[PDB]
Amino acid sequence: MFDPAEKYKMDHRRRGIALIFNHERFFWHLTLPERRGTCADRDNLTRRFSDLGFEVKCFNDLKAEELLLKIHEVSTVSHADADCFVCVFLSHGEGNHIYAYDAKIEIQTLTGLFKGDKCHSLVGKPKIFIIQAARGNQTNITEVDAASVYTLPAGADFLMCYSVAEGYYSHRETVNGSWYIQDLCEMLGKYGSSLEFTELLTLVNRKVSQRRVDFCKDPSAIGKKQVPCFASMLTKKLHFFPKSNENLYFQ
Amino acid sequence: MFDPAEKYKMDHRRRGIALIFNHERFFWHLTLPERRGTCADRDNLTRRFSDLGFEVKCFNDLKAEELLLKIHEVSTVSHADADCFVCVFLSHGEGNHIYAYDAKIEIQTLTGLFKGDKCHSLVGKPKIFIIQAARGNQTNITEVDAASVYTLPAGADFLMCYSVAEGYYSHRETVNGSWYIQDLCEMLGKYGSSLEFTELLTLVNRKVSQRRVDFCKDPSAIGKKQVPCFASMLTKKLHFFPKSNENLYFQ
Ligand SMILES: Oc1cc(F)ccc1CNc1ncccc1-c1ncon1
Repeated sequence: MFDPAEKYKMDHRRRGIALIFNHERFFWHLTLPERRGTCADRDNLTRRFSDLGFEVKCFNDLKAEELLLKIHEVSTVSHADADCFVCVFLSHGEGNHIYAYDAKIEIQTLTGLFKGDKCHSLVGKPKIFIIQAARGNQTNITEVDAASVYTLPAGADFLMCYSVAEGYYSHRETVNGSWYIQDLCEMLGKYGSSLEFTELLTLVNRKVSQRRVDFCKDPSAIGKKQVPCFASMLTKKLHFFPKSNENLYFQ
Repeated sequence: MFDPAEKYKMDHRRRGIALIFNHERFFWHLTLPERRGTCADRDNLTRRFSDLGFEVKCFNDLKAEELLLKIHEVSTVSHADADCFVCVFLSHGEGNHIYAYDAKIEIQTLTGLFKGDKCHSLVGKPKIFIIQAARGNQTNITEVDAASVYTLPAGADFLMCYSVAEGYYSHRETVNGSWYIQDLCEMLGKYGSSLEFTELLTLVNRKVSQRRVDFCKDPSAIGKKQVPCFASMLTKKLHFFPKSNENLYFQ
């Protein structure tokens, strides 16, 4: 009885945790610029994921040790009564690495903690990473960084979501925030609770790709297009239909 | 007039070309094993893509020069009257590279030929690469290779499809062919003409991930799971609905 329209079971007591690691400033001796606007991204994400039933937990400018402890903590707690897990990185990156305040961390070792073997309570549930990271170039200006972070897959039932692909450029407005996150959050608002999540990510691909980069206040930022992507190792359709929270304990 | 259910326009005169580069043997001084079964993959793909309206063009054991000429030829011909383009690689690979008969070729330079700038007749149309490549390990046996090929994105309106992700293993039956292709072709048969293509690729992720690797005739092949993935830079829903070929010239 194989079913072409099979959906992840999204009828657990709680939706699950959304981690947001939010990096604005960095240790001097890394020579990485401030990410003015990242707080807009953090607040906009916090709102949109809250309205889909997520317990949102943000962390600002953690050092590598603090970050690994927080994410390892979340990996070893039980998700048995949760639909899924979301983890978001708003920082700089290079290749396999995201930047904490003080050093780079290997993306594989963060996704590794939620692989079937290591986190039994999430086996067969979606694990979604969203990554707004690129190379630190060094009122509301638009700053532009080169793509730097490999569009890695992870394991079964992971969905890796990337602001920007190889050869393209990632944009951050210093008040309104990152183009990717603005359009992700807009689509979550309008369509989170109806559309299959990859159909939604495809709309974000259209929205960001269609943003015009022909008439810019900085000449050198012209023709620097932005195309995001996602790498899906998902095995079923993924929906965030409103949960039935009437006369039930969801804490 | 922004539309959450927007579809690629798939109402051109012809569907388009499906290239299949099929590699069974290799130059001695590469020390890569025969890929016994690859011909089953080629024939099964040829059939399934034909039934979706593709002009299928296969090429066996091309040297690097012959391959680059054939794919460059196809890039510079007009696709103006075509829905889309498909290109399939059945070979060995490593990192950014696929193997021709005699040497490795950079995947980026093959996808590069169909980027908007370089191939005007395919701009805003889906460009779909399918890659059944892994590391040459060195009646119907199941041979098993380690994942080796980076799950790269390309540019806007590309869909990169990979047999296997980092840390997993790719399987080929020597008569029935590659697990990935068997399940891709089965799903194309049942659902090609109805399902959105990424929904279908997700079914292939389930089918291949669910294949059991616990009781194997070779002991050392046990616990070697296979998870494929796709990297979507698509901007719209993609369907291969049957084309209206009644009283119309489609050659
Ligand atoms: O997406 C990219 C973004 C860039 F800025 C540069 C290069 C790539 C494409 N490369 C990869 N894509 C997927 C998984 C792994 C890799 C990879 N590359 C080297 O080692 N592993």
